Amino acid sequence: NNLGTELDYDTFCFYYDWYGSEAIDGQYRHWAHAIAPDPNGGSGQNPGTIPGTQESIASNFYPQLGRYSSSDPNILTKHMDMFVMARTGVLALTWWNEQDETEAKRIGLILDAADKKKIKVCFHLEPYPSRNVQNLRENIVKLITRYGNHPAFYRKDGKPLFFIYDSYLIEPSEWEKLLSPGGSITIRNTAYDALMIGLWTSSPTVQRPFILNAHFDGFYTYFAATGFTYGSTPTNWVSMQKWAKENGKIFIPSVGPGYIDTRIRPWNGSVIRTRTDGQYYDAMYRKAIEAGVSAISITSFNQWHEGSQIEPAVPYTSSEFTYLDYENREPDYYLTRTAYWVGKFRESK
Ligand SMILES: Cc1cc(=O)oc2cc(O[C@H]3O[C@H](CO)[C@@H](O)[C@H](O[C@H]4O[C@H](CO)[C@@H](O)[C@H](O)[C@@H]4O)[C@@H]3O)ccc12
Repeated sequence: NNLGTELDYDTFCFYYDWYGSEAIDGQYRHWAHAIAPDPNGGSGQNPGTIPGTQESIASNFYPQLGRYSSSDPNILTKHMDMFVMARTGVLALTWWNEQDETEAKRIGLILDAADKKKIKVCFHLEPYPSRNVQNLRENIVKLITRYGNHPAFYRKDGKPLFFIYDSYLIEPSEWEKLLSPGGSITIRNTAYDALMIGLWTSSPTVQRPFILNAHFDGFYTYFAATGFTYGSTPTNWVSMQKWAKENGKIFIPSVGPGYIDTRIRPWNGSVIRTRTDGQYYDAMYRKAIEAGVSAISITSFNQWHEGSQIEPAVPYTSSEFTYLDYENREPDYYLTRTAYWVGKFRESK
């Protein structure tokens, strides 16, 4: 079929599975959240907490689905239908290395739900305690062994793909051991080989030799807030793509619809990026496409604390907070606008 509605499997949408309810988790996990002290506010701060009540959740927006559980199979079905609406073929699942049965259950539920809609799943490997290339190898082996035969497990030209958040916190001399074909614990040419996509943060002077010396297959930028880093400044994307092409690397710029995290970081207003009825998202997505990249990542499906979510949000005013909402747009606007941009992306692939 050639309907212009099909999923795109070079479009990766960052997905968070850390939400709970008192009932599916024993607590409205993540809907309740600590408020961060101001790093420039001095000692003795008592910033308090957001209790995750109906009235007061840890977001500047309010989900259409309410204070949902990421383990609720009925929520997961709805989320996969939202991915289908957005045409986002790959769910890039945040992975925290919790090593508990509830994590294992949730990952299985997500894979199963995704497969029903032909969605694929890859892992976004977060920075967990004592993360290093040896335990990262062991965890890559574990993920590929546990999930690699699941029909929803993502592969690109036969290889799994991992996004590695905060990769720059591990020295290239360590990465080389894992990612050079000659590295002492290499995954190259093994059953556990994968496309490893590192987080490009700062200037090319630093990031170019890092990516080469660490033997990453590519890089992404994550941040939805334009100008937060060099990498998340879209005017740099043409140049970053040129360098990627010259060096055989895969650039997967990250685009998002806005940013606001001031419920949890009241002092962080400088990072706010207003949605302007979709114009911010449009501008950022257009820059990614114009850069001529082969793949795009979306920050985020549902990072509600960041205010970067494309998941449907609704107007809500409670006794505790007046939430932002999608304004003149309907709750599903960012899903349907994602589908629009996926179509434009596919037209120039
Ligand atoms: C200021 C700011 C701007 C922006 O564009 O994006 C972010 C993102 C932040 O962190 C989110 O994304 C990370 C990558 O997936 C993830 O590691 C973060 O979660 C972890 O850190 C937070 C504290 O920042 C912690 O509460 C959570 O339990 C994790 O340990 C988060 O999802 C932060 C700031 C931004």
